[PDB]
Amino acid sequence: NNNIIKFDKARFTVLTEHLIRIEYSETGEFEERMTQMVQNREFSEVNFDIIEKEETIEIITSTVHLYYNGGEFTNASLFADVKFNFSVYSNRWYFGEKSDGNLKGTTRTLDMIDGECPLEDGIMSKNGFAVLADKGKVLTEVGDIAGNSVSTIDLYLFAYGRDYRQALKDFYQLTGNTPKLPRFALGNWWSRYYDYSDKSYLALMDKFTDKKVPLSVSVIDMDWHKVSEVPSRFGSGWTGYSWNKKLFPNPENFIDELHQRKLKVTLNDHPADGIRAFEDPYPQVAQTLDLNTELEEAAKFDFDNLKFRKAYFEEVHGPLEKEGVDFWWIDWQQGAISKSGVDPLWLLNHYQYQNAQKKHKNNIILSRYAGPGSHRYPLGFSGASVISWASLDFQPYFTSTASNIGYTWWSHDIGGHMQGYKDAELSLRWLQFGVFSPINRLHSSKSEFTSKEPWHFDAVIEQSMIDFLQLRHQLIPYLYSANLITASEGRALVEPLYYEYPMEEEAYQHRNQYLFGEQLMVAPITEKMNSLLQMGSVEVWFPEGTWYDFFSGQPYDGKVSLKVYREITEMPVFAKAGAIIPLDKNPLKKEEIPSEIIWKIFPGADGEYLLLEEDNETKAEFVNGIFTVTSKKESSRKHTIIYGEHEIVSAKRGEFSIDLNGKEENFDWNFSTALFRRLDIAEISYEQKDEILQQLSLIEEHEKQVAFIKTNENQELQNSLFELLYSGK
Amino acid sequence: NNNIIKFDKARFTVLTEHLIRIEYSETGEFEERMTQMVQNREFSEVNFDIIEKEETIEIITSTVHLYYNGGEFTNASLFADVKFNFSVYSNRWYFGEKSDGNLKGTTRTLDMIDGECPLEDGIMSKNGFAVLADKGKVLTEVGDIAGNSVSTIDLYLFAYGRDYRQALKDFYQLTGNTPKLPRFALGNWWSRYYDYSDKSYLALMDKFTDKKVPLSVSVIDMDWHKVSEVPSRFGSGWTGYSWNKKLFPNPENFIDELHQRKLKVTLNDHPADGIRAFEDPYPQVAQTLDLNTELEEAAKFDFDNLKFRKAYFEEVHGPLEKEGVDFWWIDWQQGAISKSGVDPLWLLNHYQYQNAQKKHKNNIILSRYAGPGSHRYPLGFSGASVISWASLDFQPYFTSTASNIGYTWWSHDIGGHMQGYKDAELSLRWLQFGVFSPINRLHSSKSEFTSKEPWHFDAVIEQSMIDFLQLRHQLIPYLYSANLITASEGRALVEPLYYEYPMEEEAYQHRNQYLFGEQLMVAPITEKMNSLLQMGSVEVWFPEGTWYDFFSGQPYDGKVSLKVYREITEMPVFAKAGAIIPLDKNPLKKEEIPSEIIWKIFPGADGEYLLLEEDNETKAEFVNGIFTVTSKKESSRKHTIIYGEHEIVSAKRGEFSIDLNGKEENFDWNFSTALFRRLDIAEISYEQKDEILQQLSLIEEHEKQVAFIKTNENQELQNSLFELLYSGK
Ligand SMILES: *[C@]1(O[C@@H]2[C@@H](O)[C@@H](O)O[C@H](CO)[C@H]2O)O[C@H](CO)[C@@H](O)[C@H](O[C@H]2O[C@H](CO)[C@@H](O)[C@H](O)[C@H]2O)[C@H]1O
Ligand SMILES: *[C@]1(O[C@@H]2[C@@H](O)[C@@H](O)O[C@H](CO)[C@H]2O)O[C@H](CO)[C@@H](O)[C@H](O[C@H]2O[C@H](CO)[C@@H](O)[C@H](O)[C@H]2O)[C@H]1O
Repeated sequence: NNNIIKFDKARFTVLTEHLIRIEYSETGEFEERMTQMVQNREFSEVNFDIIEKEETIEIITSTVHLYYNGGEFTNASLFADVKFNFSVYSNRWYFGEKSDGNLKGTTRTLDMIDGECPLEDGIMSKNGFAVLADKGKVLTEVGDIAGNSVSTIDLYLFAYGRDYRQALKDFYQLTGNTPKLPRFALGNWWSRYYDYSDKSYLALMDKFTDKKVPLSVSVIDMDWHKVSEVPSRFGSGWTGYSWNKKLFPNPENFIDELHQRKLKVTLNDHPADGIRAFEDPYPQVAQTLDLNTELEEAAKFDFDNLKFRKAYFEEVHGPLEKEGVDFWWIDWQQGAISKSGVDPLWLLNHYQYQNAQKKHKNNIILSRYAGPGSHRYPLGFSGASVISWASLDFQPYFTSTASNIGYTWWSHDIGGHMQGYKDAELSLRWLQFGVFSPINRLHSSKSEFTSKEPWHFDAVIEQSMIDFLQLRHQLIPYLYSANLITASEGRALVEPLYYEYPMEEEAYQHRNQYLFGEQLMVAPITEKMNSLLQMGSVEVWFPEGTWYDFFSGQPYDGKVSLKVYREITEMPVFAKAGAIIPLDKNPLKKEEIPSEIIWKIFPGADGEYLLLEEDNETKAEFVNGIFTVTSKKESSRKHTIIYGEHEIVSAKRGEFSIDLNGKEENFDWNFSTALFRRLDIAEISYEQKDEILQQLSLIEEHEKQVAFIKTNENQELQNSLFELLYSGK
Repeated sequence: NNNIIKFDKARFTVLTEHLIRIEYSETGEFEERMTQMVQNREFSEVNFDIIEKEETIEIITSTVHLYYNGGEFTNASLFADVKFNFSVYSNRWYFGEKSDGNLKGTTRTLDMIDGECPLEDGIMSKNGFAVLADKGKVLTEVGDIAGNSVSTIDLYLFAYGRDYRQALKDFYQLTGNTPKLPRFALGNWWSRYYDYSDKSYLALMDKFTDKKVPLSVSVIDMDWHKVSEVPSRFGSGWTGYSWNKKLFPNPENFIDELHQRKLKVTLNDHPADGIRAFEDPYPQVAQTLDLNTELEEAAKFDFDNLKFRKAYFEEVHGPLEKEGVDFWWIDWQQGAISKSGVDPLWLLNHYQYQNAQKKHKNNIILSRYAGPGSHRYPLGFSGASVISWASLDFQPYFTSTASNIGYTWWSHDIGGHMQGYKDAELSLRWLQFGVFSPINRLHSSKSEFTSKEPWHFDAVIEQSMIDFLQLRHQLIPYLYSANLITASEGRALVEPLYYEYPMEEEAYQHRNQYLFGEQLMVAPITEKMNSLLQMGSVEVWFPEGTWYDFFSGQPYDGKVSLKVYREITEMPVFAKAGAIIPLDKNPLKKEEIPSEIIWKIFPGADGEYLLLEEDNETKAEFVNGIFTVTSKKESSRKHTIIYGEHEIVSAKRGEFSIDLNGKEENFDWNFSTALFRRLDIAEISYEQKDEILQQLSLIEEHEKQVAFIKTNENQELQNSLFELLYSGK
């Protein structure tokens, strides 16, 4: 109440020094209930100043002057000056107007998108302020829609400057934290829009095992249910709740077989045509909803309706869950229309996520983005992207930017969904990105030609895809720990560079570069390789410090912007001196938590990593060359230590300390080996290869080696050779 | 009343199983009067089902579920599911929203359009439903504007699936059938924006006769009236009702001369500046309308005003009609503004078409499209197209698509109106299309360089244009019979392929291909010829069956999509085995109905043709090789029979039967002659011509002749040779 100020028909709540709620009420009553967006307005007390006159009020915090001159809210009556100098004259908010600087957020879907699409604003701005309008309905205490707010205007002014992480934390305090994901969500998912039988689906799952590809999730797409068998008088077979008995004669037994293989099972649900008279559950639903069965009255989709929702969860989903379905893929594409004015997609995500908690702890959905606050209902499902280099090139930027509206669990169709064109290299680059994305779900539309099975491709592509898919399971400990940090501390797994480096202009100029947890920096390659080099490339910004390629140990002295080149089988991922990354030593081994962890240490600085698990916390410390591992609880877990290049300790039990000061710090990576490899794969003249190898071996002074490559007629070859020289300086 | 259901403030009329009127009234009174669009709501009783509850109503027909949940009509309150599966999730109509699938209709005009323009929706959809909003004013019983409907929302839900012909028939039952055209409308029209005198206009008409070009209509454009002679204080000379006496010293005598030549006469009327004080009829109009003549008060155009309309028809048009003007070219381009909110173009077409019936039976106008229902006022006048290949390439698609809103008598300026560029081949291809279009009106803007006279061009173009212009008059019996079928059965002369072949995807992929009556399929060439081939081309979809080129007898086995090549003098027109096409044997002969008919029979199947005339019906039957001609009434008419290639019977009177089983079925058309001609005109190397002729003569097996042409370095030459091989298979 000390942090609440009324003036004329407005109410101002100073939630933090940098977050002010702004309300208008014609009725003099202001809204206390939660909304679709807002779950909590309880914040600790803060200091601020007021200048209140007859006709005007000014609220003053450490970061903003908010002015209200009375009357209806207009661009003239309600406005704010930030106490920052990030811009020369973009430091003022005017009610109902847009200002420059917004770093954007996300959008509902990538359905039908070939490359870039427009995004909605987020809460982050380079100029230090953003306004988030609450246009949603009020909730009841139990979380049903209650109707219109009595605050007919309800806004949140964010004035955090470039303290982006704190803005996001306080956003999560206002809108509710992201829930914890279950560990199974972080493994590889198999999905394909393909009319598998029980037999061919299990045969494929057993082929994954034979091929050494680990999976956590078995998606079954819409051909699980009747499609062509639906009489046309009912409409299409898009919506379905009845097994196709030719393909799945015993569904519970088939799901039992996936459960024996330690897979979680989800089915595609297209809800929009509801429960029509041909469906297996229709007799029960018709009885519950008092439908006219002799006129074959449909139970039309109506998620505003309590009785419909109950029948949907209990009598439609319920029997399928009893057969063993673990969680729901809500695949909604039929618009934003409802009686209530609430988006049916929001109603589905809110009510289905809540219903999923009844049968499994920390359960998920898979569904499209439903607006600010819908991060409460993971996972995000971006949908039917066009298969193209342009779509891949948009996706890292899309994924990191989404953290700016707190939606940090986007699952993209890895390799793209539909249409587009075949290029095995595009498929491989997309999988590299997916492995370093929130969720790694392989999926494809209905084409005989778009399977994401590694063995679809040639032996080189296949082996690389298998390697990356195994790496995803090696990363599950790191991902799961980051997941618990999202849930408990409001930190995104994927951060734009500018979260960590807000004052570095280069942190705003590398759209596809991101931080992946706290220990890794990713620069995916999203452009087709230069055939003369047989290598793809990306311009990488290296912050201040010593950086190592995560895979090769190639070093880079920051701060620098440097074009980096990789073969199609290799991905630019970097770790700082002192980085500690845990890996599952046994990624193929079915076990709910790893029996063995590899501690991968990057020499040259102190470091620390906290491994959060379901029932433990394990701290790895690297201080003055001493590596120490301690846990809250004891276990039989065996620890492996890799210090730079070399395995130091193999499968050691319990807590321990070891001195690595007397151990080889340097990786093997060396200029001459790397130079020989780049020249050898290049589709260039042998006389050019001979001369470059000879001259770069003979010329001793680094500045003269660089002068020699500066004369090369191949401009991209110059850049590739320059990367090696820079790493070898 | 059994087919009428009221619920809340709505009224639902089930007109057919597939056509439901949807009304809202705030006052509880619903509209029974006709509207600008709707002339008849009397339909035979149909069966349907209702589910009526406290708060909701569902109407169920064989093809649609219409739902209304009460309150104001919104996208949430009023919606419909079709009982079809043409799409996966585009089977629902939402009030006020657009869905995918609409096959489009037409637009007001092609004025100033170079190629394509956007079209309005029609009543046809690939997904099986369309909504046609009635936003017009109510009429009185006699057909004057009465003001606003009491049904403040008035919609027609069409749910015909892909039964397009039935949708159009029922549209014509709702909006009124197209009236019969007079036979004279179906012949060639001469028009040119050029300042002819009486003498030079008659000299040109006599030159047409000398050149063996038949004409039905003599258009006189705006230089008939005063133009430069109008004092500038009155504004421009665009509007005029006073003969230029230098050019037309005795108008009645000049119109008498056109009447002696068996021409119908129309004048251009630009109505928008009304009757100003310099006009010949102004003294009479001023007296009737009580104008201030000493202040030279204009009788401004006001078609909302009963007295203005009367003075316009009786005192302005009346004297010109007494001089012999047969019908009015209404040339309105001055906007959609009126006191009433009724488009002045609609007021002109409605009232002028009605007034034209006073002096001639089945009279016409010539005017732009005035919205749904304005098919009641033929003919359509598309206006000032840009002269270009792009404009020609749009026009067949434009013409057939218009049938989807029932506007089936579009008259285009043949050869294009204005601007654009000279290409004698474009002029010739445009005339080919015009001859197989609803109306063949040659017209051109004010340029010394754009006359459509055949003898404007070189001897090759001239002779081809004369041949096509004579063909149009040969087709008048077929056109006039189709005209009576439009008027009596609601079948368009020009149909998109998908009317006949709604389930064939290829019927939606050949935009410029159409059915022309029931016996002919047209694929106009609308792209400049390939100079290497000296031939133009179009990809033709041949439906199942045996097809013949109408002109050459070249055969084609359906179903196939095949690129076809024609010299600039030849047009792709096709007839099925069993086709019977009547032709006027004496197209140059002035006679109100043909004294001789050629029955052109395509061998290989049974067929039938009904020739409807002013005062007769003649049935031609081809059954098990027996051709029979019978008529309702006897006449002196002499019948000629052409069976494939050969004239069997010459000028035989009365009813008769003849056996053609013992007569040569095969056309002369042959691979070797056609191959020699294509190679001979081609601007390619003689060594290539020599080798193709030699190899295609020597190689006996059809598959190896195709393999030989597959090696040709000229890709289009491959396609041309492949067409011949396919026809010769
Ligand atoms: C894609 O699906 C279409 C189907 O609609 C149908 O036409 O069959 C086609 C194959 O011949 C198939 O390509 O396109 C639609 C329209 O854009 C999408 O809605 C589909 O994506 C969604 O549904 C899929 C099936 O459940 C699912 O795998 C996707 O993840 C969904 O986004 C798309 O596959
Ligand atoms: C064309 O007419 C213009 C005239 O407006 C005037 O400027 O003289 C020009 C020649 O030097 C002439 O080209 O352009 C206008 C504006 O777009 C159209 O309205 C004219 O078309 C209509 O009027 C014509 C004359 O009656 C008629 O032949 C057309 O059929 C009408 O559409 C167009 O000719």
